[PDB]
This record gives sequence, C-alpha cells and structure tokens, in this order.
Amino acid sequence: IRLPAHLRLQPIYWSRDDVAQWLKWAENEFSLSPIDSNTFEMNGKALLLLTKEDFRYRSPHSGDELYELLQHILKQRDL
Ligand SMILES: [Cl-]
Ligand SMILES: [Mg+2]
Ligand SMILES: [Mg+2]
Repeated sequence: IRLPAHLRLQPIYWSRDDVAQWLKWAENEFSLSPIDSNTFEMNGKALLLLTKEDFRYRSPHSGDELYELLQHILKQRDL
C-alpha cells in the first residue's frame, strides 16, 4: 500500500486528473467495487470538501472506503 508518486503531494494541490488516478489506485489496491471517474469530476480542493455521505451518493458501493482512505492520507497514517 504505497501512494503513487504524484499523489504524494498534498491533496489541496491535486488536479482533477490526480483525483482520477487516486480513484484508480484505490480501486485496484483495495479491490473496491468499480468507481466511475465521472462521479468525482473535481480537483482535490473540492474533494476535501466532501462529506462521507457525499462520497456514498457518488459511489454507493465504494464511497465509504474512499472517504476513510482520504482521511488516512490526511492523518498521515500508515497502510
Ligand atoms: Cl480552484
Ligand atoms: Mg490545482
Ligand atoms: Mg487535470
């Protein structure tokens, strides 16, 4: 479980393309239910404004995990 290099930047500087790459990494690394990138068409600054409920409406089957993954990155936790 190692973050892609470009995603090692603080998330507030993440592009919308970075967000898409994060979704792909997460899906593969944690074997999540498939996520459509069109459901998170936003940059990192916007992504950080989302609540857990917001993630779940965009990805009913993977939203919760995605939110908790982002929380772990923000907390600089390990993994
Ligand atoms: Cl902006
Ligand atoms: Mg930017
Ligand atoms: Mg972009």
